[PDB]
Amino acid sequence: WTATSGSCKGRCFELQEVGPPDCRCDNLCKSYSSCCHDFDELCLKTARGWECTKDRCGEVRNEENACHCSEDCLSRGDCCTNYQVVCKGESHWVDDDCEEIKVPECPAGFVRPPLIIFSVDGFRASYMKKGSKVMPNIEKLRSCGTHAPYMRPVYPTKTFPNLYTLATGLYPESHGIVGNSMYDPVFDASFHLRGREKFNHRWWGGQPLWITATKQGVRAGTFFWSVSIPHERRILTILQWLSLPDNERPSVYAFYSEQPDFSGHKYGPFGPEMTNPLREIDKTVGQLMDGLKQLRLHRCVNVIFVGDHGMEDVTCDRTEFLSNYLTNVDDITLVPGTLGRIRAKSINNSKYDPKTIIAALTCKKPDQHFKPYMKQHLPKRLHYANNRRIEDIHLLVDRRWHVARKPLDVYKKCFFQGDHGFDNKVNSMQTVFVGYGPTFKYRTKVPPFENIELYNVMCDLLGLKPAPNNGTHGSLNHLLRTNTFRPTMPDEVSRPNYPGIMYLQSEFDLGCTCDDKVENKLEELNKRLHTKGSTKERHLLYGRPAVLYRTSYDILYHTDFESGYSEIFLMPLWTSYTISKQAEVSSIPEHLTNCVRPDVRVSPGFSQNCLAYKNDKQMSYGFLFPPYLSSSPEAKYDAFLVTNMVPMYPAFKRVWAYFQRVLVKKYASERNGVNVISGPIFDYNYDGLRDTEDEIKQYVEGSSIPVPTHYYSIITSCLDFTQPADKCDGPLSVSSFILPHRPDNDESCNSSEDESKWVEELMKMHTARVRDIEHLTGLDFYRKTSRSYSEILTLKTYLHTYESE
Ligand SMILES: *[C@@H]1O[C@H](CO)[C@@H](O[C@@H]2O[C@H](CO)[C@@H](O[C@@H]3O[C@H](CO[C@H]4O[C@H](CO)[C@@H](O)[C@H](O[C@H]5O[C@H](CO)[C@@H](O)[C@H](O)[C@@H]5O[C@H]5O[C@H](CO)[C@@H](O)[C@H](O)[C@@H]5O)[C@@H]4O)[C@@H](O)[C@H](O[C@H]4O[C@H](CO)[C@@H](O)[C@H](O)[C@@H]4O[C@H]4O[C@H](CO)[C@@H](O)[C@H](O)[C@@H]4O)[C@@H]3O)[C@H](O)[C@H]2NC(C)=O)[C@H](O)[C@H]1NC(C)=O
Ligand SMILES: COc1ncccc1-c1cc(Cl)c(C)cc1OCc1n[nH]c(=O)n1C
Ligand SMILES: [Ca+2]
Ligand SMILES: [Cl-]
Ligand code: NA
Ligand code: NA
Ligand SMILES: [Zn+2]
Repeated sequence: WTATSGSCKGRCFELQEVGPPDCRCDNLCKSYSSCCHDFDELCLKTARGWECTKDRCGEVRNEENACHCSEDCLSRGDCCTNYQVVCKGESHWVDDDCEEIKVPECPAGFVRPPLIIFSVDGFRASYMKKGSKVMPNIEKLRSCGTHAPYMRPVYPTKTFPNLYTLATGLYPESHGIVGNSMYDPVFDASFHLRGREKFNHRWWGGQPLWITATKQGVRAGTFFWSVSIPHERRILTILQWLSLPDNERPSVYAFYSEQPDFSGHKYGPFGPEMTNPLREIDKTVGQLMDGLKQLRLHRCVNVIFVGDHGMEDVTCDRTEFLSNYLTNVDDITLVPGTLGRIRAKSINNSKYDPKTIIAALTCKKPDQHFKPYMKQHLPKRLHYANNRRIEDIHLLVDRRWHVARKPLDVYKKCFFQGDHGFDNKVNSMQTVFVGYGPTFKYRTKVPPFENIELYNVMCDLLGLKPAPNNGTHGSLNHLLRTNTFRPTMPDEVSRPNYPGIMYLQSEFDLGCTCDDKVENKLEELNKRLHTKGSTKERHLLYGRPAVLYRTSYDILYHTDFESGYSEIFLMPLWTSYTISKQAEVSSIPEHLTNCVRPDVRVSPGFSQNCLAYKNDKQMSYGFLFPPYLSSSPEAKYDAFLVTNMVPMYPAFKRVWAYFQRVLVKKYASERNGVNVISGPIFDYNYDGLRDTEDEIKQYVEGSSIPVPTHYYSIITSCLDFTQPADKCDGPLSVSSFILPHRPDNDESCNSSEDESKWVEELMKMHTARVRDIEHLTGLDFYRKTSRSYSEILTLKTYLHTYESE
């Protein structure tokens, strides 16, 4: 109950929310049924519209009007935004030349440039070029300021997950808003876009920007606008707050538009009907910039123009139905549309079986337009698993499609022509970023980046210390003219051992054999130097990775490769090798087919053993440095060391062998040499972070050899591919992957074919950032380069997407 008969006189859009059952005059009151009786009359004035006209200039103040053209309006801070244009012969901001903003030019009393976040729903990245003729204000921001060709959203590419990621710097699995709809079984409560539970604070984790600012003594305006407040009134309210006294005035503000998303759903991303919502958004931008210019703030405020996600063509006839696959459709609940999430209709049914649901959905029709996953098997780049609100069973839906439970669900709800929510690497889901102001660079283009990075930068723009988040702070320093954050490299926690020859062959009883006793001063001194690190400058181009946790490991040098060997996990944590453009692929010789050789630098007690693999009928093994790429018949023996072996399901070895035998050489030819770092990942609790030894759920049968959940590779070369990877003077180029270590290839519907028709497709799906691998391994790469650390941070956040242009 709200005693809604107090008054909003003098309180309109008050910044603090007052205590119930007293009535509220803040923006949110509309959303909560809680506004005072006179809110509309006082706070949502509309008389005479939003623009000054020649006849209103100098008019007698009339407090009924939406905005004012009276002589006193500037000092009252409540002029219509085109006041100076219509009445004082001023130009619109969009008609002025741009001029570099080298320093903030702010009114007396401003302690820091304010930040205004102008957020637009469904603003697909290509609108910037395609709609440029109808968006002159936006185009001036973009061309004069700092812009990316696009910004990558988070998955699922829906409004609530993305805006709350913008606010917090966190992945949806960590902030808790994992979809536009949700069930939380600890709460036993549901979350819906329309409705009231969504306002309960227990949905919303992390620490959003407005809370970060408030805790650190910086005041914040409204971020969440009640839907029925018109855009013009949102703009005027921001401008009025900017005229408050210094002690009362917020330093951070947000505007939000539900367009162009609302129209895109109805008409498709490029429907002829889309031109008008883009003109209208541009007009709102012009209103803000004219308002800033009147307040003399237009060379003082930093403005961020940002989208939450794009928009794809999607119609009702592109709907797959679970009822075409499942006979038990009534025992399940599906969250439908551009992704699928499945759980049991009833937790009292112990015959509900996730395993047979998945199998019933897997490669069942020849052009099937979605793919089922246990959430832990989703591409690690999605970071979409470590939350009780994400259902164990997930469906990744093809772009342009929907999934629904039953046909009745689609027609008892064709209306829509657009939708979004798909995989965040899809081109149509990409959105926009422009930064304009004294703290941003002038006429500068930056490479695409992920929206999880913006929270750090907004904190930098406001002099705030960010709460812990998933951005990599410093990776966006190149956007900024000043206020950069000067990150330092994390310190190494464990230093390596450098073991020499310490064991005789007969001390090993690992059940391994190798046909290797096949018998010189020229090349006995030569191979001693190789074991000592003579070729390490070739194979370890960017320094050794730092180990950032406490552990016991050895560095092992070889002619063709260097590794960091873990005495705890009995395998390398990383293996580094460089393949030049000229390098040759050879085969594994016959007499060496099943060869595994004890490593006399490493004790039997810290080694894997072959018997375990023999005994384990499901588990085979592979090698981190591929024998196929050995530099000489004699160097090839190093590749069969027991210290280069890792456990691999036979199904996975099909993938790995193809990568090693074909793809590495292909990349080396195309990129002019590559450096490769490969290794295992253990993420049994699917949190995106390295497992400790006591978290491992699977071992090679009868042994202490832990089984990786994934295998990674980081492939680095020169960005200027006229220089070979091992002799690169300038910026680097990288691509990486984190391949799931699975006992079948059910994920790949064409796997019964030759690896050349499916393997590279699978690796592309599992593309990764170097940063994703760092989290999963506790390693820190690129420690010794000639590049600035900010540049290296940007390189480590790069994702190679395999989308076209
Ligand atoms: C992306 O960035 C984020 C932020 O940096 C990273 O997430 C952090 O990960 C840390 C490690 O996993 C984690 O640290 C833990 O904190 C626990 C205290 O947690 C509360 O307080 C924080 C801080 O204010 C708060 O943010 C948390 O909020 C979570 O919980 C509620 C749900 O109830 C949500 O509203 C909210 O959205 C958020 O949920 C998310 O995180 C939790 C994990 O905390 C997940 O379970 C959810 O699915 C969701 O994603 C909390 O309210 C603390 O309890 C932990 O301590 C244990 O582990 C330490 C190791 O130091 C051990 O020594 C201790 O003994 C302790 O173990 C004891 O408890 C165990 C579990 O009950 C028990 O098994 C043992 O036997 C012991 O008795 C731990 O330090 C931190 O909370 C999150 N922060 C956030 C915001 O998510 C994330 O890792 C990054 N991702 C990537 C890929 O890099
Ligand atoms: C789902 O976003 C939110 N949820 C809860 C708190 C705040 C935000 C939020 C956060 C940011 Cl960073 C921005 C830039 C806009 C936001 O909300 C805008 C909004 N107003 N009205 C409406 O419907 N939306 C989505
Ligand atoms: Ca883990
Ligand atoms: Cl959703
Ligand atoms: Na075996
Ligand atoms: Na298959
Ligand atoms: Zn939408």
